[PDB]
Amino acid sequence: ATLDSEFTDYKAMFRYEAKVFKELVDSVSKILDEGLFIITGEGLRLRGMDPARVALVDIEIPSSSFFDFYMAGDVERVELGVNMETLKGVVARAKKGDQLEVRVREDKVLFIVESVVLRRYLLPNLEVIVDVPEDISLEFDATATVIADVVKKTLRDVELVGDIVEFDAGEDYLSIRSVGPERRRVETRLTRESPALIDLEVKEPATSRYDVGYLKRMLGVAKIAESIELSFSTDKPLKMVFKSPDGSRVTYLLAPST
Repeated sequence: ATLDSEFTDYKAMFRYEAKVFKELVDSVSKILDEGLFIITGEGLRLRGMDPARVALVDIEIPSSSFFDFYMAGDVERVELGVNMETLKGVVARAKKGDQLEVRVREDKVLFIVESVVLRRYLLPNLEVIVDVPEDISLEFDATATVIADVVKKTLRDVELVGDIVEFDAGEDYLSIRSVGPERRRVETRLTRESPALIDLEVKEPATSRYDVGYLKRMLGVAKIAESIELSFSTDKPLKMVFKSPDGSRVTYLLAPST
């Protein structure tokens, strides 16, 4: 027994901003149908690949980013398996200042959303298969921090004229461009004089192509961060990291079009 008198069969609980959680959920739903969240003393983590193994999403909310957070004493790790379409339903109404509370046991997951009304949901805790790529030294030849709205608008424009986007980094610039025969070719060239280019480090030149449809879906989460940290190498995966001011983090990995 604990000094808590409410919800004493649950193994973990947290409280968080429902609107930010809705944005984190949506970011995952672009990649995964079902996700396995893990709750530990460090906070909340999810990582998984889509079925084609072409894209990955990784969510981290440090325990210090939560309004409240605790785990039962006999437990180091608590899994939360959930379908992302169902979870969007739970937090669909969310506005600024609405709080979400989540309590987790092995067989069930309680969600309480404080919105216009108090919404309560009780979900089964799903068994979810996690697939992740092999853990190796991923080397990135090129890294750039860019204002996220500029990347999103670039991808919008590229998609007008083709379905592949090329990232071209030289020593002192980053070019994002459409390819293929439709005209005019769209090109956003950033240099260290561009306000949009916060930082650029290029170890070696890198040129890679990616599915713009997929990247566009990924940039849906741009409204959680002012800037995006991009990393890539020639004919290797692009990594994109969105760092929220509250400390939560969304990372994506996207395999190249070859």
